[PDB]
Amino acid sequence: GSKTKAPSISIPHDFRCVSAIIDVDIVPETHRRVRLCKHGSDKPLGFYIRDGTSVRVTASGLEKQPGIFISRLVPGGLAESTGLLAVNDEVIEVNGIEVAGKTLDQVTDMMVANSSNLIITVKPANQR
Repeated sequence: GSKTKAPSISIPHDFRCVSAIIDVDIVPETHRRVRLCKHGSDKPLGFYIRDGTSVRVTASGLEKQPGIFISRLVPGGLAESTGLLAVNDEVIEVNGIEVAGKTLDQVTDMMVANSSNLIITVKPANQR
C-alpha cells in the first residue's frame, strides 16, 4: 500500500525559487527531500536516473528492492548547486508517487509532469 506523507502544496505565481528541504521536521534523516521549482520555462530536471537494486534494511534483515538511483547530476544544476543531493542517492518518492514499481519512463515522466512543484525524495546513500 502506498502511504506517502505528501503535503498538498498549492503553488502560487511566485518568481523566486530555492530548492529547500521540506518535511525535514517530520521525515527522518534517512530521507532527503528537495523541492524543485520552475524558472521561467520548463527545463529538464538537473538529475538523471538509472535503475538497479537497492538494499532496504528491515527488522527482518537485508532485503533487496528494484531501485531507481540517480545516475548523474547536471553541473550547475539545482541538486548539484545545493549540495543537498548526491549522484549516488536513490530516489524513494517523487511528489508523493513512490518509485516502487515505477519504470524510469514513468518516474521521469511523472517528475517532468509536476515540474512546477515537485518534491524529490531520496534517501542518502552516503556515497554508496
